Amino acid sequence: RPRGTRGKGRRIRR
RNA sequence: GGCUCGUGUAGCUCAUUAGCUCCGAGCC
Repeated sequence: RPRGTRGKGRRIRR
């Protein structure tokens, strides 16, 4: 179950 | 100052494949 953004416009998956 | 990236023994919610919270570093 990933983490799409990381808050105020960041980018990761898992 | 901005742009991009880090699972960080990091946090939040719903069985998902994304969005929301903060902060650190490099490059231009």
